[PDB]
Amino acid sequence: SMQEKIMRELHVKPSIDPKQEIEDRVNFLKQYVKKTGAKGFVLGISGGQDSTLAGRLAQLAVESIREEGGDAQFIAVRLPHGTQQDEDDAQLALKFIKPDKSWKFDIKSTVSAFSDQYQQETGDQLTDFNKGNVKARTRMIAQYAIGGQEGLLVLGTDHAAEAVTGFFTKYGDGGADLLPLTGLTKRQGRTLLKELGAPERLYLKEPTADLLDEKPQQSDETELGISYDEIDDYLEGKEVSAKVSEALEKRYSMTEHKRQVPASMFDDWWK
Amino acid sequence: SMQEKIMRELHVKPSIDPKQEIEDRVNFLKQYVKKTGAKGFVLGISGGQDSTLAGRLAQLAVESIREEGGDAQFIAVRLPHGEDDAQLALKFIKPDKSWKFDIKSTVSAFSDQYQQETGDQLTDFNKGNVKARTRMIAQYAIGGQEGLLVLGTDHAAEAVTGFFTKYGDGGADLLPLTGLTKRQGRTLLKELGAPERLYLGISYDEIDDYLEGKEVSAKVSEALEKRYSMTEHKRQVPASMFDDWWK
Ligand SMILES: Nc1ncnc2c1ncn2[C@@H]1O[C@H](COP(=O)(O)CP(=O)(O)OP(=O)(O)O)[C@@H](O)[C@H]1O
Ligand SMILES: [Mg+2]
Ligand SMILES: [Mg+2]
Ligand SMILES: [Mg+2]
Repeated sequence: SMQEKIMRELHVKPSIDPKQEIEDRVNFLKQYVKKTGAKGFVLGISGGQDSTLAGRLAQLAVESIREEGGDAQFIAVRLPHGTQQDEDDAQLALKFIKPDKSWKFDIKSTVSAFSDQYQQETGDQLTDFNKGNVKARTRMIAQYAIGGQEGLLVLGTDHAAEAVTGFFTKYGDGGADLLPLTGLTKRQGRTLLKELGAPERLYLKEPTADLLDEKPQQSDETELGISYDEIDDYLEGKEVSAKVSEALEKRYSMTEHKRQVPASMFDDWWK
Repeated sequence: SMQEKIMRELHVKPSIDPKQEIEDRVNFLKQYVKKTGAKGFVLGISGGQDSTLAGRLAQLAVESIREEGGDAQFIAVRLPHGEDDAQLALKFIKPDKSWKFDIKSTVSAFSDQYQQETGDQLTDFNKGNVKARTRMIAQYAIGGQEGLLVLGTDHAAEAVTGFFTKYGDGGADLLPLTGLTKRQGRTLLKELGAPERLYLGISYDEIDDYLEGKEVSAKVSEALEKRYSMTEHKRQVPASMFDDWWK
């Protein structure tokens, strides 16, 4: 079935061993930074589930490297666009992650400069949506700037529950050097957070990209028209209603370009 | 050999037929844009060989679609930071639309913000990557606003050394130049009737020799094969524990 195919392609496991998943992912982070010779990692901490989990894994990874005699550091960075509605949750996340370094970069001035320039050049005002993507892509630039200046790798937060819908910004939050959450469903991510002892609030808030000026904190589920419980059931191979299968398989097919490098005439995935 | 593996992985042909390459690459653009149902393409025009070639192919592609009764447009955009060659490229490409977006104010806002937030000045090298990534945002902003696909200028001679900014000029939706070495691209521009001025630690001709399957000194192949290995991350999606190419 297509469900089984998508499951394989996204590396999802119907049932997991929380402790073992954490070791595998921390071990991957260690192996990768060791191979590349990088000084550590950098990641934007939004206060949301995904960055909280990836962030804690990163801190654990560098603490493990130092413990064994190596050198590594993790820079957690707040990337608010002006005043962030849920800054308090981002602070709670930082409190849990306990990163080596806690930095901050307000992207508003950069996004405003770009937005003002766009209107000046074209006479058109960016739609709230397109301006939102400028925000997501500016956060990418900020993390890579810190990464290039400090010699760190940029961590990405993509996972199966996001990959299946393609709900992320190409070259924005989708742009990163390595991904510790690949294959995890949304509920499985929560399970790892539980194993890591995160404060319940960090995994009970509605997932949101929060990129719109006119509709801040817009939930993923509202925009997608499907819940994470349905998405996770589908990914974990459970028996789901036909409506869920049709919806997800349609989105997966349409967003394949987001999961592949740029298309060339030698590729067949787009035909 | 490693040279054969790389040659194969980058889709390089030792010998090419200029006219058919143009036909195949124009047909690729047409086929992809129709499949996705997009309204056309957008590409930053720098005045350099690569963007001049990709741009002309893009324009030929949209004119062909319209000739066959479809709807398509190509937006060529200048992305200066704060020119004659670019102007010349535009005169040759003859795009449906000619836009411009000065990235200066954006990069400056970012640079000043970085300094005030970290107390550190953005070095020249890192600021350069910011400029490249800002051009990416600019092209994608236009693409998102106008329903257009972002074209990339990547080719074999550029891919092998991985010398391009990840998520900068490396960020695009489709690549019409894949597989071509630097001189083959030059050959295509020549066949397209482009003026000489437009198509004219290691040299490009040396790199093209390696890619096209010619004999090269150890120092060369050694360096190129190592450069390739260390920049593989630029030719793949973000690395996960399920990947092995980085090992
Ligand atoms: N305001 C912000 N501050 C810092 N980083 C941010 C940010 N908004 C987005 N990011 C970065 O972009 C990534 C993607 O964001 P999201 O898609 O919303 C997942 P999340 O926000 O981390 O958990 P979530 O599903 O609870 O929303 C985040 O994990 C984070 O690295
Ligand atoms: Mg996300
Ligand atoms: Mg979020
Ligand atoms: Mg300092």
